[PDB]
Amino acid sequence: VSMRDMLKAGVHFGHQTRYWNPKMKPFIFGARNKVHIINLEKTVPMFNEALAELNKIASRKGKILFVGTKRAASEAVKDAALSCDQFFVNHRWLGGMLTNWKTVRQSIKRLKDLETQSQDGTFEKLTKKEALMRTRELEKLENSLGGIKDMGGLPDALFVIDADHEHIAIKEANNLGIPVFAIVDTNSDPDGVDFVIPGNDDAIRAVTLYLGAVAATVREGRSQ
RNA sequence: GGCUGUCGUCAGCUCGUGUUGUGAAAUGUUGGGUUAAGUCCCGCAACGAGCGCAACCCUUAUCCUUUGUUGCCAGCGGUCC
Ligand SMILES: [Mg+2]
Ligand SMILES: [Mg+2]
Ligand SMILES: [Mg+2]
Ligand SMILES: [Mg+2]
Ligand SMILES: [Mg+2]
Ligand SMILES: [Mg+2]
Ligand SMILES: [Mg+2]
Repeated sequence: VSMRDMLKAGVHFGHQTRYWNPKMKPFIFGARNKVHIINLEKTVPMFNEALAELNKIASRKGKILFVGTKRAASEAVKDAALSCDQFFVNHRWLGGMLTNWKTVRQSIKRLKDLETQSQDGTFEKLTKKEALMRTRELEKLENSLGGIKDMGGLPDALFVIDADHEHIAIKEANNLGIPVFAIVDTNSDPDGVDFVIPGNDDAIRAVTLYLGAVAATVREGRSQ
């Protein structure tokens, strides 16, 4: 990753001056047109060492999950995870899915049974009414937790989009002592994240840049 | 003990795990619509489940098939009708 490629995607952009969190005053260079400018000369070493640690953990054989739930950012997250042989969540984060795994992991078995009944020819016999409920059940259990169906246990790292919009997952992971790599704007709380990567996180270009970089480094680490 | 009346055939009453609070407790069960209904859809630090609601039970209203006595008489023969 290079500084010019970062500035080309709008990473320099931040948020307004009246919405800034003073916990990351150090990661701000200046302000123009009543908008903060992120000191990206801090961003480059952070991003590089974060990628190094991510691919090291990939070589350490630790499954990972990609967390992004924005309405205009789901496809990038799901594709970056899918073409990485890893896991993803792109809808509402079902609260407690980590700390309360014992009661959500059977929703996985329910989804699997429903999908076998779907693509096995079972949805023909019954009296043409409950198939509607079954189809909606497939739809909802696919949208909610259909991206971790083959998770098979707790993860070993988490990648987070919009630390503000995704703080419940951050607390859930912090409970379990699992490292978190998150993207933070200038209105974010960097307390729960041990590997902090500053940068704009409302533009599609920067988000897909980060996702491509992390997918590439994870494939590198698996190539070991 | 067993059995019964009533609020009231009113739509309510709880639990496991998770989270919040020093704590009694809270969330779930709140919010927008909608229904006879905690009935259903959407959103949601909650995810699921149980007793209730509804369905399964009896009878009535339409048609179909089988059997015709002690029940019936449309088409034929006789009549004490
Ligand atoms: Mg406590
Ligand atoms: Mg109640
Ligand atoms: Mg309550
Ligand atoms: Mg409430
Ligand atoms: Mg309501
Ligand atoms: Mg109910
Ligand atoms: Mg009933």
